[PDB]
Amino acid sequence: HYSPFKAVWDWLILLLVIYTAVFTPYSAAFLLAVVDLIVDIMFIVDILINFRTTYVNANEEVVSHPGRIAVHYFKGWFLIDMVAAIPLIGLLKTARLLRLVRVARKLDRYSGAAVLFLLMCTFALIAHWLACIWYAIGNMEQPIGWLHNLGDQIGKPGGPSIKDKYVTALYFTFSSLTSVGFGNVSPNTNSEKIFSICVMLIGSLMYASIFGNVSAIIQRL
Amino acid sequence: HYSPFKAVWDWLILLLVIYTAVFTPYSAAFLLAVVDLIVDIMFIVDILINFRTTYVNANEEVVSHPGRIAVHYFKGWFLIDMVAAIPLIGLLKTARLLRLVRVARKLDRYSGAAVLFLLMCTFALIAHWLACIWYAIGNMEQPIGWLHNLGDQIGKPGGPSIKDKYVTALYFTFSSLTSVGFGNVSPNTNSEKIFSICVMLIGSLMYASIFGNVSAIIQRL
Amino acid sequence: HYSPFKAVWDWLILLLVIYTAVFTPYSAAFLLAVVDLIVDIMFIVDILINFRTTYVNANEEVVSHPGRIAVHYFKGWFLIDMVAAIPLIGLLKTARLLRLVRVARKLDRYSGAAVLFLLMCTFALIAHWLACIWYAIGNMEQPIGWLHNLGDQIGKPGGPSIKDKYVTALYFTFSSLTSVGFGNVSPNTNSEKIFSICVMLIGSLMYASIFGNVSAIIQRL
Amino acid sequence: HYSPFKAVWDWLILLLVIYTAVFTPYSAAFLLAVVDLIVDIMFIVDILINFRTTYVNANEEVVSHPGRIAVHYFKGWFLIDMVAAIPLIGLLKTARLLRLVRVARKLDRYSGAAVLFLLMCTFALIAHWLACIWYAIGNMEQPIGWLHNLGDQIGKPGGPSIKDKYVTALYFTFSSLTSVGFGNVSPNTNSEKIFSICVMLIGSLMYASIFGNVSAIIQRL
Ligand SMILES: [K+]
Ligand SMILES: [K+]
Repeated sequence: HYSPFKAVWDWLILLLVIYTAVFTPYSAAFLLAVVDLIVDIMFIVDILINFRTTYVNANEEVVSHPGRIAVHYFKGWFLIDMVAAIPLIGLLKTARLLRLVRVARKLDRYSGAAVLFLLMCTFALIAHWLACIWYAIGNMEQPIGWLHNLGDQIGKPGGPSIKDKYVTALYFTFSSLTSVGFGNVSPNTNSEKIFSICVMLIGSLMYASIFGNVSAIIQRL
Repeated sequence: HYSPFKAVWDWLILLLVIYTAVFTPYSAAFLLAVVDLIVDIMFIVDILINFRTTYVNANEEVVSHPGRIAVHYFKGWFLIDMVAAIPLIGLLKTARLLRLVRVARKLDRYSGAAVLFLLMCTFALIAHWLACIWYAIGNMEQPIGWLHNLGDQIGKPGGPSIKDKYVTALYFTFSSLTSVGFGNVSPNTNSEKIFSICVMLIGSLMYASIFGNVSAIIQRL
Repeated sequence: HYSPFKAVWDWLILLLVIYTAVFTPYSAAFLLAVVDLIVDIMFIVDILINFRTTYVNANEEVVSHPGRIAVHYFKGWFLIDMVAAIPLIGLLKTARLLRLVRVARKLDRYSGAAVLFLLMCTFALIAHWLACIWYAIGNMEQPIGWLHNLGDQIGKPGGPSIKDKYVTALYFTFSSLTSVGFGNVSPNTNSEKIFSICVMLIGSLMYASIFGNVSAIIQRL
Repeated sequence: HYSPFKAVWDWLILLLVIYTAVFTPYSAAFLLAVVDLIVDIMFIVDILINFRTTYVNANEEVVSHPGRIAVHYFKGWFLIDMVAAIPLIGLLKTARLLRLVRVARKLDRYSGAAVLFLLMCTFALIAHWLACIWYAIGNMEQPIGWLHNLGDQIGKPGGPSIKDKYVTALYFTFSSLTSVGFGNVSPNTNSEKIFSICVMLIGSLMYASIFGNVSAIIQRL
């Protein structure tokens, strides 16, 4: 768990965890090109590595005869990892998001020089998820909305391009998160306004917290 | 005052104090369904408990013969509690708001794990009260306003639904409090603009103070 | 300089200094009702008190024979105080603003319980002065502007009421200072936009500084 | 390197470095009056001074026979300084921006009384560069945009004045940087919106960092 190979491959599993975290909601809510397997099987490769690797107990160091820790990993958590590593409504691919638990246990690797990028990227991930939810709402809530008005802000009532309908949603989520509100996008229906209240509260929370933290990092530097 | 029964029932009296604080202004300014008695009488139950409970003096511990502290509670404060616990213009139900004093004396119970939720909920309560005031103003100031323009933002000039006319007011109060100002709602008349100056000042005060406090809590964690 | 009479009268001279500071620019830029003399002569009363009062030197305590300190006050600063206390273009009444120097020397009186109100009131004074400047600009810059558009936001192209044309300017200055920008007021001409850049910079400076200070006060409490 | 002449002339080279940093992008992206030479040759004057001046080694003090440090300056960095000091597409004048490196090595001169102005001026420089980029985008992205709409906000579809088309861009960059968003300017096309996301992130970063720093300076004072 501390070899150069283990270290670099763990950095790589974080990289591909970021990859899946940013590419599963996108194609899960926007698209209803063969790079899937190289990571869907890399995760079970990681599972087997977790089987064969070395580990430290509550006070026991790394031990030989590597069979004692497999049932221990299964007793700690393996079912969630397994259902993560499993390929009409095939929406269950969203369970792949459980790969986030992967970066919950190994934070001793990354916990100043990297935390800044990590905070900016988690802000970006939060923005991505909220833009995904906003697009889901603006597409589901049909019998006037915001997509109707985007259809006139850009002269494409048919249907605007998907790059446009995603970049605008990301723009709006950054607007509401960073408390600017340019006004070209404006929640107008009732579910929109309730989501806007929710996102304003979540902004006042997270935009304040992570940026107090980044100011603390700057001061520590 | 320190039994498990006393503790849980005090948490419950805080819960129902939040209940009344959030449900009296609402139906007091928006509505001019039998859950009233179960708390209006629970408050006088609490009064009798305050009579029969045990208490500590300036330096004296809890004493037997529980009759010495009743007149002492009456000398400290009982008239406000009594007029709180009392059922043309029956607007006097707003005096029920005095139940807030109930959570003024027992803050040693709640003063980190709960203070975060308490701060978010007091921000929500402030938002609720200011949205109530805004609705009162937008309904009273008649001979052009903001409700007139909401009648066109949502295609309902008659009268919009009460859920709509409340969710928009809460949306606007969160907007002005968190300094975003999406622009779909816009104070346009003179009393509106004076209220907007007042709320901008109260925002610059409270939005700054409570969030400095929440950043301090996060740092302490 | 330390009697109860001196103390209360100094608090009163601060009160009337606030009075003149908030009522000279207003009627100096908006109005081109006999309460003027009671303070214009109270200032020279204060001058005579400064003559007759007691004072402490660099190391010398209060001395008898009160004639040694008059020429000393005249050597320190008396000409500015005199030209302050003096009644076609009589715009020179703006020199009365020099009464602010009066509260520059006596800050040891007020320097926590009062500093909060003092900071809120100096924010209000800054808002007042900037709204005065904004009204001066919107009235002078004539050959499309913002007053033209206010004439349609409120159905009064003639001329809107002075209370309206002042409350809107104060609203806009609070907007730009507290970084909300509701959008009902919008700088559109070139001098307007240059003033807006200036006020945005002055906001980013002062709104940040005074509110860091008020957070520090809250933390000290 | 520590004479009064050296000190004042170094302050002057910082002044003219600010001059070139603020006047090269402007005329490099807006203008496609003989004050150029007096500084373009002053920079190579500075080069010769760096040749002839005195310097301190890792531990060696200033030494006589001033020929040992010339090749050392050439080994440290001279090619970038030389290509800085060198006069169809003559866009290579943007390489003059490398004069910023000049104020990278001599920060021990300026590192409280001056840092405030320096921070305000670097915020102004960032605003200038971003307004330059915004103008470049709004002029290049042709086959609806923001300049089209400015052509109606100010009644000049032809072409608006260059002072107007620059003061508006600086206004918008201050808006997006200080998180106000008055709404008179509104990104509407796709490249505009992507730039807006980028600038909102860069705002949330720098507007927070430099103003935490200015609050720290105020507290230190
Ligand atoms: K804002
Ligand atoms: K805004």
